[PDB]
Amino acid sequence: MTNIQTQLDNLRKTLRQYEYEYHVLDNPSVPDSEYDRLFHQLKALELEHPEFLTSDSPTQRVGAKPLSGFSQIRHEIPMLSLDNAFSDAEFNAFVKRIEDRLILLPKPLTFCCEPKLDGLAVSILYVNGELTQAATRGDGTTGEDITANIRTIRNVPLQLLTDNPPARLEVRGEVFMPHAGFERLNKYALEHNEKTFANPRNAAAGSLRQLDPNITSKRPLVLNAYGIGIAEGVDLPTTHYARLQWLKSIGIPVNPEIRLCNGADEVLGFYRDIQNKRSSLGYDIDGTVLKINDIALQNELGFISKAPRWAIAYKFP
Amino acid sequence: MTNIQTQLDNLRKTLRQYEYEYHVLDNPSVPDSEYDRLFHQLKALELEHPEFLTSDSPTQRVGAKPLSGFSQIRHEIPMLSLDNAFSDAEFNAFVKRIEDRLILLPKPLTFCCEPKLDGLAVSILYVNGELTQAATRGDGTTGEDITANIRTIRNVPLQLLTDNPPARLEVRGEVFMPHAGFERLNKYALEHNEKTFANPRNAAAGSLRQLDPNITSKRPLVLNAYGIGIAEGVDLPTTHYARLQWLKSIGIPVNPEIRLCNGADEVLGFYRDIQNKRSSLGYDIDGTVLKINDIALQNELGFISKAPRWAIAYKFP
Ligand SMILES: Cc1ccc(Cn2cc(C(N)=O)ccc2=O)c(C)c1
Ligand SMILES: Cc1ccc(Cn2cc(C(N)=O)ccc2=O)c(C)c1
Ligand SMILES: Cc1ccc2cc(C(N)=O)cc(O)c2n1
Ligand SMILES: Cc1ccc2cc(C(N)=O)cc(O)c2n1
Repeated sequence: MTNIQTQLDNLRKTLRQYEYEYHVLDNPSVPDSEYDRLFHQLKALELEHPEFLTSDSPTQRVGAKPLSGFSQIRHEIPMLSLDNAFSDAEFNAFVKRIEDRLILLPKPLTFCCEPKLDGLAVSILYVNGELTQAATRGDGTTGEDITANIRTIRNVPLQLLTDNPPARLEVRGEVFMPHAGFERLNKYALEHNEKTFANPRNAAAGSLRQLDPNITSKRPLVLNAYGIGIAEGVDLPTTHYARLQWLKSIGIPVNPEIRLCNGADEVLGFYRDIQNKRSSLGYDIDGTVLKINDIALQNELGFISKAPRWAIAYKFP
Repeated sequence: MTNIQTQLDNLRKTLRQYEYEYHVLDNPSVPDSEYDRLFHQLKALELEHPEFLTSDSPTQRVGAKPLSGFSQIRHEIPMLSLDNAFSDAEFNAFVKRIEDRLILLPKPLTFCCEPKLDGLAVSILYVNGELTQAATRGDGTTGEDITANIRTIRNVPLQLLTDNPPARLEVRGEVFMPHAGFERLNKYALEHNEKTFANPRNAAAGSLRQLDPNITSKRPLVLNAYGIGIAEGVDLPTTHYARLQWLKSIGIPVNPEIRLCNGADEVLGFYRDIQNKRSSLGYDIDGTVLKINDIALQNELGFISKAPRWAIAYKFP
């Protein structure tokens, strides 16, 4: 035991807890000036005692050397994409088909509803609570290694807030750029004879394709997790909403507008509410993502790949 | 000009025309004994004058040397798979969703209906009317090279019956084994202390995985084309049924039970008719494949990959 090691462990625990409050809860217990006091005190002490430096310390988000290119990662579980609807009647048909296809339809058919973020889908692996790798969705089978870029994201924890993390946990989420950060970036880009971005999605896509993490760190990117891939050494909740509350509870950022609706009429009320809130959110959205809440009914319904919307195989009983 | 070359060109034209009559029309103009008289007369003359041997001659279906393994082929256009339904109401919802999603719905919504063959999906490329390559569907992006095995199939033409073939034409179809051939194969397999097959689909899958084409040729496999991939140097028909009639007209085998139905009620009549014919067809079927006939409405509806049946993105207008 040494005073320095004890000092470094205390600083790291305190900074991680403040980052959770500020980023995931949006309720910081201390001023930003206090968070920075502790942060650069930790950065100073680590440099004075390099033997006690850890790769997952709050001060190690930026890889000091750029990459040459991105490697290819084949996902163990395929990253899915969503099918779409453009009207209340088309949504009501998607529901009616599910009611007919399900063996047993529950009294209230519960849906977990959320705004559809206009971002980029990513997969982030935590091995024993430590961020080891991150990849883009790509084609759903193969993506690109973006580990160094994802580590730079301020609301992405380098380690999970839990004393008993899963052996392996893969978080799937959207990386986007809020309106305020996009406006700063363009003001800076135009007043430095640099490339301006048409919209925040192009700004987010361009930031994640940077080979130098030092640039990526100066791009105000944000993550909101929507789902889990690999999950080993854990009993995941049996409803989709409970899984998102569980990710939130172990340090993962999730969207605050997520609600549970019973049946198509309540789901349509959510779509209308989110449509009227569009101008006030502070980030871009394309619509609403509506899922069946019960995980057993999801497993029963399954997935499609790669099938036309103009053909169906009516199978014999 | 030589008499032998003229003799070989006449034999090849006559045999190809008889194969079309026997396999695609099911109306041979001559007895099987007559077809064989000309076939082994051609085989004899080619061996006596090896300089006039062609790789696409009716006598060159079997590669005399086995393969070591199968190479991988990435399809230029992705090979799709079908979504499914299990009831009249689930089928009626799939239709109702299309009616809501289409910008303009025509007076009769016409469907091209056919029995769902219990076979294996293959892609076959014809370059200037000559069979050059063939592959399995695989995952829809990558498949395996099965050229040597597909050439052995009696109803698969080695050259298209047309004086003006497309520059490149890719035929997509099902390879299956009819009941009569499956019964012979098992009688032979059991009376030779060899492996018997549980059903004709496993018999068909096992035949196409043979590295030696000499074995594959003794397996009574059959093709029925369901669609086109690549098509260069041709104006394809604007309805799906007309494309299948066009493939039939240039020497490609297609299923004889294909019909056009207007609306869901006529389509349900087709499903019931095919369900009652199941015991009489002479090959195995899983249900019926129902497609939108108009190719412009297909292009408008598009395809999905890889999306869950339990989620939908309701997009904003
Ligand atoms: C100088 C400085 C420090 C920190 C922040 C924002 N912030 C605040 C906290 C906090 N209050 O617990 C935690 C993490 C974090 O990133 C800004 C904008 C500027
Ligand atoms: C000996 C022999 C020859 C041919 C056939 C079958 N068949 C017949 C014709 C034909 N009639 O025009 C064309 C091709 C073909 O494969 C069998 C079963 C037996
Ligand atoms: C399964 C899946 C895939 C992509 C998604 C993307 C979003 C999104 N763009 O917000 C939300 C979801 O719930 C998603 N869910
Ligand atoms: C697009 C596509 C893909 C696979 C198919 C398979 C079959 C079949 N198994 O008969 C029929 C079709 O019309 C198909 N159509």
